[PDB]
Amino acid sequence: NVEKAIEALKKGEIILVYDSDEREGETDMVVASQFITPEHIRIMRKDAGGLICTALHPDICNKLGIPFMVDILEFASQKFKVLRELYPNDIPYDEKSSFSITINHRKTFTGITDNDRAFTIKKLAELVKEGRFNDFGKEFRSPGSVTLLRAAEGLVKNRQGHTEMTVALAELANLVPITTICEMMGDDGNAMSKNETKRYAEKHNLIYLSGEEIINYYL
Amino acid sequence: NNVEKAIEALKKGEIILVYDSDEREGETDMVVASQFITPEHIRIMRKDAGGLICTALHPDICNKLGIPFMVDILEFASQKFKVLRELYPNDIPYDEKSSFSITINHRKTFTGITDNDRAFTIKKLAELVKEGRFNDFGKEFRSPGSVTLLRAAEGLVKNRQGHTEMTVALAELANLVPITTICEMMGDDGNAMSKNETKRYAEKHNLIYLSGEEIINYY
Ligand SMILES: O=C(CO)[C@H](O)[C@H](O)COP(=O)(O)O
Ligand SMILES: O=C(CO)[C@H](O)[C@H](O)COP(=O)(O)O
Ligand SMILES: [Ca+2]
Ligand SMILES: [Ca+2]
Ligand SMILES: [Ca+2]
Ligand SMILES: [Ca+2]
Ligand SMILES: [Zn+2]
Ligand SMILES: [Zn+2]
Ligand SMILES: [Zn+2]
Repeated sequence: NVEKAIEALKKGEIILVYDSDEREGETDMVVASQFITPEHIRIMRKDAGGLICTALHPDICNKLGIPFMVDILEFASQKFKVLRELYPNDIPYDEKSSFSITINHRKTFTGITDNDRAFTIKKLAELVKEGRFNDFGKEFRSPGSVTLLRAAEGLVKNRQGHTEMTVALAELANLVPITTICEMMGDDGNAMSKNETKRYAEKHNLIYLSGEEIINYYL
Repeated sequence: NNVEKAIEALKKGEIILVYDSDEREGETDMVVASQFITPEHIRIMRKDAGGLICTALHPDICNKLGIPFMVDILEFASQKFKVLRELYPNDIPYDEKSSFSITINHRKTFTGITDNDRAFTIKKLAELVKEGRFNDFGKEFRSPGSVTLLRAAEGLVKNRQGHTEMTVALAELANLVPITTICEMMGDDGNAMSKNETKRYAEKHNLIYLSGEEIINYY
């Protein structure tokens, strides 16, 4: 299943990845960011509906200098003490947020259109693939509409969220280790269930992959 | 005229459409009074609008809570994370500054992103403020989260004419807690939904549709 999913990712397709019944119990739509299109963004906002985020391998975040948003807030809590009252001290370690900064490519206007978000994401993967790390600040601004996620060091070895799982899968496909993901939301107000997302994959002929499968394959 | 109608709509917990200006974003946001938000509103916003789902707060509220603009948090944090410095939004195309603030989740939510969780977070925020329980902010919410907050400018539309100020302006005029939840309406072509298509939506679902100038003048 993993290998089949790698083939789909290499073709610029969206695949579906479920984490686990024990964790978020959620399914994310996933694309290799280097192949993102305005169409992917439209399908994600319409059919998934969660936040559209772009996950980056730890090595990339270290080269760009991108930290966890929690670390940015903790440092800033010195001046803005409310950020201290909002500390996420009640979240299980395994679920600690992968949230990083938000950005827009400077060439975008409002930054929120499908065209703008696909451009912002595609230009970021372009910059990273080409190794023009220093051009990051020249080309992008923060805050913005595209949320970046920082994957854990050692990926699925230390954290098993969609952030790690999907980046691990892009690494395994020999692609730039950056993915764009969006949680699938249901009409009952909760996350779409595993059976409901498996059903969506069958209808739209997309690959449905199990998180444990990626984890086992990678490890 | 239509402003009064829009006010009556907001008081009834309904959604209204607010277009800013051709000379600004040229976008239309679906808007609801946060004290009246429901999971169904979140679902209509993500499926039929599609942009980010943000919650705008009157500056007075922000001051009582100590909530700063995100750019200020990043500016201060740039002392530790240099990349932030190089990500400054010094070239924002449509206005002098962003209304972006911190993101939050109520501590009682699970993943924070579901319709049920996002409505719970926003409504509880509106209730806490309505009850003047500001000292409970940190006790009930954490950051980062899936709900993005926006800080309206001091003096509302007197100093900034964004959807952030305009909607907070309307809520105030309606004698409601000055906190709104807004989502940009996106088009199938990849650009923001056109003034025309947003009009067709409003007429089809009988929602009050307003323009920026009308709200500003009325305020
Ligand atoms: O929080 C999220 C988006 O912002 C989603 O859960 C997304 O799948 C990435 O998070 P995680 O790695 O914890 O699964
Ligand atoms: O940035 C945004 C995300 O919520 C939208 O533009 C929203 O309408 C608020 O921004 P503004 O006050 O500039 O119109
Ligand atoms: Ca998560
Ligand atoms: Ca804006
Ligand atoms: Ca201005
Ligand atoms: Ca009608
Ligand atoms: Zn997840
Ligand atoms: Zn706007
Ligand atoms: Zn209708």
